[PDB]
Amino acid sequence: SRQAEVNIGMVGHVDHGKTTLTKALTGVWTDSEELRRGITIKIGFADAEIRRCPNCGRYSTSPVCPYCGHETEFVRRVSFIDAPGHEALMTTMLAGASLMDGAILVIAANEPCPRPQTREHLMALQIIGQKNIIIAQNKIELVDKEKALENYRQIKEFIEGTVAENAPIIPISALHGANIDVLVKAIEDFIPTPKRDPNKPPKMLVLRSFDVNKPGEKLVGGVLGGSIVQGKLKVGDEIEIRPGVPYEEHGRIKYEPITTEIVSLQAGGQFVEEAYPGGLVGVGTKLDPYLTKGDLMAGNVVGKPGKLPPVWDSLRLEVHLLERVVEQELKVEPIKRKEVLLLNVGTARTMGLVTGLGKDEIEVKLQIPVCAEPGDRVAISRQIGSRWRLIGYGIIKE
Ligand SMILES: Nc1nc2c(ncn2[C@@H]2O[C@H](COP(=O)(O)OP(=O)(O)O)[C@@H](O)[C@H]2O)c(=O)[nH]1
Ligand SMILES: [Mg+2]
Ligand SMILES: [Zn+2]
Repeated sequence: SRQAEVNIGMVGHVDHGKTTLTKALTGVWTDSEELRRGITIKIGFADAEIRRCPNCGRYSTSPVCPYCGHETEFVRRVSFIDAPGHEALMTTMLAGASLMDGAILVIAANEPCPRPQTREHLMALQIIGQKNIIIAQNKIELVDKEKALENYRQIKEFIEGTVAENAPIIPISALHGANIDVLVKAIEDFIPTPKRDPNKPPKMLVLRSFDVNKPGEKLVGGVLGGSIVQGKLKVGDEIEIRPGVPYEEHGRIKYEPITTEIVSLQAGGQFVEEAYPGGLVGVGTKLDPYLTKGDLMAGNVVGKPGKLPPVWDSLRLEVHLLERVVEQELKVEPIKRKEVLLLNVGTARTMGLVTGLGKDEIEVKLQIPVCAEPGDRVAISRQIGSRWRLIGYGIIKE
């Protein structure tokens, strides 16, 4: 209903203005929000209600027109995905393209076009085939007219031949809220709500799981927080969760898919009877809180019984390594047998042991099983020194 209809990724080089623009659009100038941010994926969702003024016709994200003061009309709710660092957003796009319906590429007008990070974010969009792009030429008030036009030409040159070739370039000042109405209008024109088939099997990627019952009769079942990427969820629905609950058998860890029932659904800031793709959805269940407490189910996948992707203990991956540009160490060394990698697929995260090599392929034994479909994309990271670094992605093969 009134919940977010699309997730918009905020991309661009660090310091160019992604967070400032997100706050300008969501109207957040205070405050924490650090409770709906992912754990397996360093992601945060922030909703905004796009509205249009009947009087002057300009778009904004406020019930009160910033331009004439008139009350605006509701158009659509959207959600912006803004992440802390470069590495984070990159991993997020490669592992969960199903989480983004479009993207706003922020490029600071007072910076040398182009910079490595910007190049890598566009490379990520290219890989996942995300073409609903809008470019925000930020900090426009910091440059003169000549430099502004020149920067525009460089961006244009830069996007030619890419998934962003058809993107509009909108000059703005995210900090001062300049020309924001033109950008909001562009979100409606270039990031339309996709025509989704509401009857495809439902599938939600669990981002978080909690026990809402307070410190110290509403001993409420466990709650799952996540993204619906296909179909829809409805109160009363019977759902299965995979891989499920860990248990020990003969000294080793196994996982038992678990079935429960949806008792409540929160989306757009309120309880609803049905939830769909777009923004975060809080799923209240009948599960024993002890099972969801402390994000024990983060990374799991939710769907209707008998209609979930398979669970894998090991993966055969068609590997595509990145031609890395963002401290030297650009050259990505080939993956060797016995190497331990970090894999991200959907909202799931697990280390993996390379057990075999093939033509543009690797076999990997997973530390923690994952629920995914053949063909799904997996972000691959290698430990460089003391930190994990993204080096490419793999496609699950049977
Ligand atoms: N002058 C000016 N500074 C801006 C503008 N937009 C963002 N900034 C500033 O530039 C810095 C980087 O912005 P931030 O939003 O944190 O962007 P991020 O690092 O891409 O996510 C902050 O100090 C902002 O206040 C703008 O339009 N004009
Ligand atoms: Mg930021
Ligand atoms: Zn108005």
